Amino acid sequence: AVQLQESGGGLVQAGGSLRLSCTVSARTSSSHDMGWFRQAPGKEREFVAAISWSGGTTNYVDSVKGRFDISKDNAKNAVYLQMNSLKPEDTAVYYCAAKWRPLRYSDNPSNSDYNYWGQGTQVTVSS
Repeated sequence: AVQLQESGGGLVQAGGSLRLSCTVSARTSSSHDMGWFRQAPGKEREFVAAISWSGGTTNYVDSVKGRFDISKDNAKNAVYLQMNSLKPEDTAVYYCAAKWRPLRYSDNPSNSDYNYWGQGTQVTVSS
């Protein structure tokens, strides 16, 4: 199993920024995709962004392209979501997640059917 724990979060004025971090169990192998998902109360969970833990290829949900940036630091077992240009629509509980992936040619990370989940962190965007 891979364990994950979010840090960062809180309240930010619209237009502002916030970074989320996700700490990853230290002996996690390279054969994974890391991702961020979010869920607002009343709504279904939705994919936000993902990064291949081995190759660094990224993918984003359309509504955050150009605003959020996902990155990783394998040496520190960390994943990050830099949230810029925050909009009221972005208010949600954000979850770190990981998915085991076999070796392959295409490095493009998955956006669904993740295996391992953090406990979530609330991000609230005001005005």
